Amino acid sequence: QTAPEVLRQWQALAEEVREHQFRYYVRDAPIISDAEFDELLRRLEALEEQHPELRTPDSPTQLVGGAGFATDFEPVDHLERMLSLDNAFTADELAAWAGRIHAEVGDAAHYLCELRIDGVALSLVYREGRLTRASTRGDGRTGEDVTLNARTIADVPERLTPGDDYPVPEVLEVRGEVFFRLDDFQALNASLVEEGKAPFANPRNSAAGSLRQKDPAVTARRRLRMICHGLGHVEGFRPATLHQAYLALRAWGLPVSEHTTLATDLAGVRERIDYWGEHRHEVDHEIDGVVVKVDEVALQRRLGSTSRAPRWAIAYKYPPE
Ligand SMILES: Nc1ncnc2c1ncn2[C@@H]1O[C@H](COP(=O)(O)O)[C@@H](O)[C@H]1O
Repeated sequence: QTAPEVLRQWQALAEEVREHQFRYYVRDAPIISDAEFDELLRRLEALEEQHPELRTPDSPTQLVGGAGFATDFEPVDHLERMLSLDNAFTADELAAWAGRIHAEVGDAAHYLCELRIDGVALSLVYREGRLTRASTRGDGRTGEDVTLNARTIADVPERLTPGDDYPVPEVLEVRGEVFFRLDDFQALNASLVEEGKAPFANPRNSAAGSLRQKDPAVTARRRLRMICHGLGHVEGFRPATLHQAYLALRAWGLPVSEHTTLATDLAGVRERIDYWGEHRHEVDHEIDGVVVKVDEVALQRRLGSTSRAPRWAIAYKYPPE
């Protein structure tokens, strides 16, 4: 019946209530019944009556009953630099990129291979198994805040899944690409034209437009998808290598692509690149390349991290036509 418990009760309740507000007005997918949700609000209202100090303009009860859900794209910092990637359009370049690697830091290096989904970058900051910030790439130190928009992608869990093999990290910042599916892209386009709205020229643009909405509910109606493909700052998770990292991601419920393979040498990499050149079309989303990452985390550190690029990864891009 004192300030310590009073503050605690309210904050816990506010967050619980605000989230149910957001899951009902935004999303159109509430996890609790309206019967229940109404009880929670009552409690918060009760405590608010008991203590008027808590009544504020930013409280769900005092000034915002179903409002206060907008995205202003406020600049926000990235915990770790989110760099872009060097590209390779010819085999010589790939070989050349992979000369430095095994000119220096020799052999222990395995090369993880992944598909290159040409979508929109997204950086999610997970704090204590909770999603607190979602941001765009921007310049690679600072991005735009799309917390609310990003909270609606079906593929992004709001909370990490606790697991024994992989304990939930304290601060997990994971990068990814938000994209459509080809079929869904067309459907959305036809929806827009029914509304007398201009359709999008390609899925990336659609990807992007759908994500950057001032009103997050708009973003909820559209079937945006997300893969996780990298990690930034992390506390309480020192994954030995990047392939093992994906194991943890899956354990926590984060989306991971199933076309990633591990290649011991350049020959294995080459095989994948030749393979994906002929089977790129078969995938449900746009794939314009193959990203080859020197996988061992330790080796990544030993290798450079140049201005606006990493030295331990090369993106082989296929010719458009
Ligand atoms: N393994 C990956 N698969 C698909 N896309 C990736 C992967 N890694 C990085 N990306 C994205 O590709 C971009 C690098 O190409 P770019 O931004 O054009 O310089 C990154 O900034 C990410 O948005």
